[PDB]
Amino acid sequence: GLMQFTLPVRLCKEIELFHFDIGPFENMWPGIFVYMVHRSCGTSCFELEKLCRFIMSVKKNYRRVPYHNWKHAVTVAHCMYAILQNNHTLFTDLERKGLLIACLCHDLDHRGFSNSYLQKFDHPLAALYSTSTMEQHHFSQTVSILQLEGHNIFSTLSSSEYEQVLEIIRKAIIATDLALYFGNRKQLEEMYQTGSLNLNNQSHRDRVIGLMMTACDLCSVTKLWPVTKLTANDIYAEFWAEGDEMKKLGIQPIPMMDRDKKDEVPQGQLGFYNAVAIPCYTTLTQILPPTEPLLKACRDNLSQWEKVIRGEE
Ligand SMILES: COc1ccc(CN(Cc2nc3ccccc3c(=O)[nH]2)C(=O)Nc2ccc(C)cc2)cc1
Ligand SMILES: [Mg+2]
Ligand SMILES: [Zn+2]
Repeated sequence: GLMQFTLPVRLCKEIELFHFDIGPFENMWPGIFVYMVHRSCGTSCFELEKLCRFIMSVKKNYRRVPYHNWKHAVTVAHCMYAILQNNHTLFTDLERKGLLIACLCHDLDHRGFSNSYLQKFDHPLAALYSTSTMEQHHFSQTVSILQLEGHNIFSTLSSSEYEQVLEIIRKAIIATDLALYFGNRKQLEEMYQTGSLNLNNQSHRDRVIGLMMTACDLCSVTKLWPVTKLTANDIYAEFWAEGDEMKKLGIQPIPMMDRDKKDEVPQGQLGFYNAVAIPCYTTLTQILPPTEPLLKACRDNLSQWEKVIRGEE
């Protein structure tokens, strides 16, 4: 109860900034998450005995893939922490609790393959879940781990609060399906412009939380150039392995996943920043003004990719 987590000075200061990198020491990532839960939520939010056992079961159910791994889980939860801390009064006690856990769990048991590859392969999960295939799997795995003896970090919520938090986590994890992001952001764009956006409207909050999830999930592009550049290698390592597996099924992959088209990566990154990242953090900045540093960092990295193309690196 009187047992805080403390970080070294540099981490204690940098963890509050959006562009924080959690570092290469895996054994510090659980403590960093607990630290973020305590400052975001309270030292009372969760029984430390149960939280620590939940964290270690979640860690175990992430795989050793190049990008969709335990480091990504903690990276995405830190972005959510930074968003929640810079928007103190806009979120209920349940939402702060739910969303850090949703972020930690959002890619549970990822295999390093897209929903598309599962459908072309004809993977059992694609029969069980026809849309948002992996994302419905991630929420399933989350629920399973919550029901292991000693892992129910929500036990002390009331029956109705318990149902509200699981519902927040389900919508939050489904929203990480990038296919659903485009429509969600177009709707939020119209609602903000015509002036009908209303955060006391539950359907509206849902939409806003979904965009927050997309923004935390894409946060690779809001780091300092050397983190962004080195993370892009891990992402392409998964994508090119999936492209290889497509070729094995006798399907030419999209160039994004074809390791023979590495030359086209800089131009492919421009398309991604312009079609996905910039719009995401722009709409997010419009709704939650204090998330502007994410948009600023994203534009900086766009500019760095433009320099790669112009031969300057
Ligand atoms: C931040 O890290 C990242 C690393 C990789 C990626 C992969 N990526 C960029 C990309 N890279 C290529 C590479 C080679 C050849 C061709 C391409 C190509 O056409 N796309 C996308 O997601 N593109 C995209 C997706 C959706 C829309 C709507 C528009 C564009 C994205 C982000
Ligand atoms: Mg995912
Ligand atoms: Zn993710």
